[PDB]
Amino acid sequence: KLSGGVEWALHCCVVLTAASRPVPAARLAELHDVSPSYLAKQMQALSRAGLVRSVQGKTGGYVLTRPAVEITLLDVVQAVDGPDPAFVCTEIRQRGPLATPPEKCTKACPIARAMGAAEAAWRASLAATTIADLVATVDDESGPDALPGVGAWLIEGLG
Amino acid sequence: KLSGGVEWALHCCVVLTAASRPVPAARLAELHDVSPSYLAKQMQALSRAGLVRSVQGKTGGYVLTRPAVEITLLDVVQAVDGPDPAFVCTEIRQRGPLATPPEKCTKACPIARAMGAAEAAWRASLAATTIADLVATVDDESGPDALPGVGAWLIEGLG
DNA sequence: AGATAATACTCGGATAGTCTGTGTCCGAGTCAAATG
DNA sequence: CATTTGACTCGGACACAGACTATCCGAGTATTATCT
Ligand code: FES
Ligand code: FES
Repeated sequence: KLSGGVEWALHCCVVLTAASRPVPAARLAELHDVSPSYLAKQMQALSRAGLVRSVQGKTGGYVLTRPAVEITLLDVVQAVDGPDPAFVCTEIRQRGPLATPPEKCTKACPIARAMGAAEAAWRASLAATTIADLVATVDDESGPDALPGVGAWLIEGLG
Repeated sequence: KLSGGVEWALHCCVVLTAASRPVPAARLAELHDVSPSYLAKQMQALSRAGLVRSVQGKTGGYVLTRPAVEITLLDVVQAVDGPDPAFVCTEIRQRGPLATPPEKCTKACPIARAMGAAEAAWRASLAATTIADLVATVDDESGPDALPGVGAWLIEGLG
């Protein structure tokens, strides 16, 4: 099972695409009724991964670092939910009475290999789609004036 | 992160191929030095999915009910860790001041879409592989006499 | 007008509460045997 | 050969943990209003 908060961060990435100004955490927190503190924690988890930049001062907030096309889903999932792979091999082939010697274990145990390859196919099929593809499909479906309209609501009265 | 106990159950899928007689959890527990109780819990979790049969009595144990070829890795992982998906959409687009109305909510959020497509590819890479590929690769690499040999060790003194 | 110091707003990590695993346990049920 | 015992099996119920969730107050900077 994976973290729920990832959606919170990802639904912030999508809205920030249409935001030309710096936006403070608390604003987004109210933008979808979430613990302002814990969204701010998620933003810290993104600032650590150098995905977003955190400007200080009166006109402070969070801003996208690189263009929307170059940010893949994989980068987000790896940054937030935890970079560690999902399945881990406890190496039980080297435990018990019939422990395979260190001479016949030149290859990885086919179970581990298959599961790893599956996880790789997961994260690859995830990485193929970017945030730009999503913003293009949302301005295709939910109208091209909705997302700029939200981007305009976020910047209402900064100082 | 995924449940550790998944590996414990999946390494047993191979041994049942070589077990002609009923084999109880405790024997497998020593077969890879693991919690006899906690492996047994995972075995019960798998028995509930109706993959293997658990027979009680003196010469009782766990046996494969249906052929090894029709049991994919997908069936095992979903049985043990839980069939519920890892990622969960709480529908945050209908909460807060800028809640997407219940009229623009005909289709599933494109984020869910991408995450689905990724997990689907994951589960597809799980379903493609069977137990026949596992027993074939272990008889290909660690010799075709290893699997019958361990299957025979399991049956050493079933009284 | 320009320099300066008060100011007000915002990141950042350090801090408690709660929730699904993780490990363990003993009882109900069952078959095989030992026995008259 | 029927029966009693016996001991061995799984099944679900019981504590412990690391981790996710939610939250606080301290560090840093552009606004800004004043003072010369
Ligand atoms: S030793 Fe862990 S997958 Fe085989
Ligand atoms: S509202 Fe949940 S994935 Fe977009």
